Formats: sequence, structure tokens, C-alpha cells
Amino acid sequence: MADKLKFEIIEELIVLSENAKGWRKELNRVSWNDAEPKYDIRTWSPDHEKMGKGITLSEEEFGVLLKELGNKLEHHHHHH
Amino acid sequence: MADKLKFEIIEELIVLSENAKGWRKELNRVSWNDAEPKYDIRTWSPDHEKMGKGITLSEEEFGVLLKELGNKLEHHHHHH
Repeated sequence: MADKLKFEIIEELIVLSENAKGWRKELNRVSWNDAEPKYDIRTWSPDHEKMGKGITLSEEEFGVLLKELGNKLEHHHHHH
Repeated sequence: MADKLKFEIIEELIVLSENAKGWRKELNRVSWNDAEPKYDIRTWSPDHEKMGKGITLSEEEFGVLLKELGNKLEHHHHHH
């Protein structure tokens, strides 16, 4: 029984930025409640001791992300 | 003068999936509190009246995301 969710980081994919306190907003793959591992994107502590604003994505959904982002890359516009 | 943060959806990029109540986990460009629009990835209402669990991405972070995902597309991960 759990009144809480459990998270275990399986693989680190991309670190998008790092805070003065360290807090890194990163894309990784986490397993929730020892169940199916999926893609997670949020701001974590440098020690990963805490977490915040972010979302869970399945292999299907993140698959759609890869597809459509890959399409949009036809529009070669340099991000700042 | 607003307790909550002001936001407006400038453009939609990707819809990753849709909820029973409609709530779509999508990537779209949102302008926060009348300021510079950025990339946002979260679950929104189908009417986009509300938002929830998700994160802000700038030119910097979204650019790095596109890059390193574009690398990862070397792996023929069937997302199944």
C-alpha cells in the first residue's frame, strides 16, 4: 500500500539546463512504483533528492514527440 | 496583479495524446505574463482553459532537446 508514488531513474537522456542551486531540468527515463519504465521530463535536484514541474510520457507518446520534432527540423531555424 | 501566473497559447506544436475528459498532453508555445513566448510541455484542457503537470522550455533548452533527440533517432527504437 502507498499514499505516495515511487520513482527510480533508469537512464539519463538529455540535461537541458542547470540552476545556481544546481536544479537541472532534464529529460530521463524513470520507473514508477517498480512498474513500467517511461520517459520523464522535469526539474530535478543536482542530487535528484527532489523534483518538481514536469510530465510523464510513454514510449508511444514520446515516440510521437520524436516523430513530429524530427519533422519540424525541416524548418532549419537556429534556437538562441 | 494576479495570484496565479498569467499565460496564453500562441501556437500548438505537437499533441502526444488525449484524456477521457479530453485533457491533452501536448507541446505548444505559450507566452507567460505578457512576456517572451517559449515552449511548454504538459497536459492542458481540450479547450486549453487550464493546465497541469509539465515544464517550461526556452530556445536554449528546446534547441538542445531537438539536437540530442535527433542524435537518439540513430537507434531504431520502434516505440513498441
